[PDB]
Amino acid sequence: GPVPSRARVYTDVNTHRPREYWDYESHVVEWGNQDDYQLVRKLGRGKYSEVFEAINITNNEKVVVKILKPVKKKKIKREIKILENLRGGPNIITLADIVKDPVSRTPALVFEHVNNTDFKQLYQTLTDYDIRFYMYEILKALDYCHSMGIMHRDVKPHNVMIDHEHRKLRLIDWGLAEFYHPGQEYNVRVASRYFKGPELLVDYQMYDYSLDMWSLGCMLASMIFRKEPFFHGHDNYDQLVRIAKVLGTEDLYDYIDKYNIELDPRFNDILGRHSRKRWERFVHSENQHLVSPEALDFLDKLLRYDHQSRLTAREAMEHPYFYTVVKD
Ligand SMILES: Cc1cc(O)c2c(c1)C(=O)c1cc(O)cc(O)c1C2=O
Ligand SMILES: [Cl-]
Ligand SMILES: [Cl-]
Repeated sequence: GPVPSRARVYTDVNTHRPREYWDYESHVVEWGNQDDYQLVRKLGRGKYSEVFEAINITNNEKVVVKILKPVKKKKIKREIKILENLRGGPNIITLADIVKDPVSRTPALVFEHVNNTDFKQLYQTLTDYDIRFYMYEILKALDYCHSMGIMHRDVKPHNVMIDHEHRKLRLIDWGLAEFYHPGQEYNVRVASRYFKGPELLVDYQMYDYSLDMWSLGCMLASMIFRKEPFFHGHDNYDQLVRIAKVLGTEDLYDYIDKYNIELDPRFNDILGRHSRKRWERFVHSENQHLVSPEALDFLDKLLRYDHQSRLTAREAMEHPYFYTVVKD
């Protein structure tokens, strides 16, 4: 059957850590005092949680409270451990506390306040300079978590929280994140549709950090071309067709052939034959100010079928695209 695959970076990071670092199931949670926090306003509800603006009365400071809808104790211990492991890293949201909600009878995670503005609200009106700035900020977070043996697996605009006033950015919702263990098969039902990598859409389970680099490419493509979403499928099948209509079918077959993967036969009446399009195709009078040779070279190196050929976060940080961005 399928050919095995392994990350080309940070391959062995968890194999060398102590069990406690990755054996999240065996994590003993440390509970604070729910009384410290007063909920103020419901901000959002997803499939797995409700998010509240709250205040910590024991210091008067604003926090964000995420009350975990019941899902699976593993997934709850998973997110908590990952957040503790990544706490303090560049541009990672900071878990401040964990308390029991008395009404829900479930864990509530308390995070340090971020402004109520996700990236999707602003990423379509940014200057060329700011797209690069904020991409580099996102890259800091991704390389950090990948270096720590963790893939986010749900990179998308809504999961990027941005304080555009203070030019600050946080990567949030680590509820789908997982520890990378070389040779391990993962669930392909992660990420939002538009941001799903081809590996997920062809049901290839032995994926890695590079999945996140595909989603980041989908965000970049959407910002520089002002097309939201860039790959707009009506379902998971058409999503791959949408990608094929840009990257071409010959490279898709080369990919699945490399990994000895067999597409769903559903694809035969739907996929057709498509050439690789040149990126200049998606440039027009309304986005040309956001497009440059460097942008297009960079995007090209992110948006590749073969998850092994994509730029890593760190390589992405080296790209000439970021040379105009002032570094701290
Ligand atoms: C509308 C909205 C506003 C937010 O501030 C957050 C979220 C949603 C959110 O989902 C979220 C998830 C999370 O894991 C950590 C957070 O700080 C958050 C958030 O902070
Ligand atoms: Cl999962
Ligand atoms: Cl990486």
